[PDB]
Amino acid sequence: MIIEGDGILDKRSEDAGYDLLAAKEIHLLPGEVKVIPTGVKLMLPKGYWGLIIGKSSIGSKGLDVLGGVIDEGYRGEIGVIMINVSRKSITLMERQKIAQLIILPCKHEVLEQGK
Amino acid sequence: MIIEGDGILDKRSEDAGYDLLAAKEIHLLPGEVKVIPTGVKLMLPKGYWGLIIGKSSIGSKGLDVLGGVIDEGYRGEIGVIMINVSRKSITLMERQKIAQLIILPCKHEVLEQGKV
Amino acid sequence: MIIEGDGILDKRSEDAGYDLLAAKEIHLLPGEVKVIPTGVKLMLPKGYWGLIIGKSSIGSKGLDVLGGVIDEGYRGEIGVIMINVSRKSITLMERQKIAQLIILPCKHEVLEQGKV
Repeated sequence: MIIEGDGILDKRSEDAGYDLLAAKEIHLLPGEVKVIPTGVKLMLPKGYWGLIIGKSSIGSKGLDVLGGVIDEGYRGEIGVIMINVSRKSITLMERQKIAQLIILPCKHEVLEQGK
Repeated sequence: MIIEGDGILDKRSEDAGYDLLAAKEIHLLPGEVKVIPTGVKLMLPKGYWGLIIGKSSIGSKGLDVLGGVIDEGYRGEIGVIMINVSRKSITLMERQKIAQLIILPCKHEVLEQGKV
Repeated sequence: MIIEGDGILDKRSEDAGYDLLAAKEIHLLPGEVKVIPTGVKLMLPKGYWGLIIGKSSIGSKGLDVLGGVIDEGYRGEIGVIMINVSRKSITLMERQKIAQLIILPCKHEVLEQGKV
């Protein structure tokens, strides 16, 4: 798969997703929502979409990743929406692993107004 | 796919999911969960289920979608389970987009007790 | 597929996923994040991965169910990660339904530096 940027890592065949990296150091206040830059662009194969999902490693710190849908046609850089649900401030370091990207098949169908 | 209602919109081939509109206005206090009606009933094709995932514009506001799994065998009105995990109250308006519906392939296996 | 445990239940063919039950009783203090054991091991078919989606019911109960990816290669016990987002402790009871597991296909490819 064609990509641009270095905020993503190759994966084992036995793994479902690619690790996504935080482009820069981020500071999340309590309850704050942030869109974390990864610095990568993707060219997904025709017929598939990218699923941004969290890693147990950072989830276990009170950081939730909000469902991420990457469209086959998206050409901009990937961003990870993250909320700090803890009562204290949290800091993500540069290049730290923040989420996963899973490539799944997507079905296309026109909508008929039936019963 | 056969649908009934107008709380869902068609999509481009480069799109992954069909946007879901809110059928009515919803007010969610911080930490509140509510099912948002869409008024759309649909017939999932054979061998596929539908996954509901939030959109970036709403997610970026502290809103998440809980258990958005639409079964191949389900013909009721689609409702979106939304939770406000932000520190303040947000208001969603009628006809406003709230989620997306991505159709994915089912996979049926028989569970067999055994050594792993 | 080959399973080893009690925490899972067979599904109808029109059902997208299998129910996961809580292995034991768990106390989640206010604001605590815990891994709820299920006591099941898997041998996911080749090429597929397991998606864990929380049960709506438990999200309305002050609990938030996090990242759920069971890798093809993963041979350990399945656990469900959650955080107590309320002001009081919440106990989960044994054999209580806490989420669903859905088997989905997976695409593997080498990452190639190019221009998008």
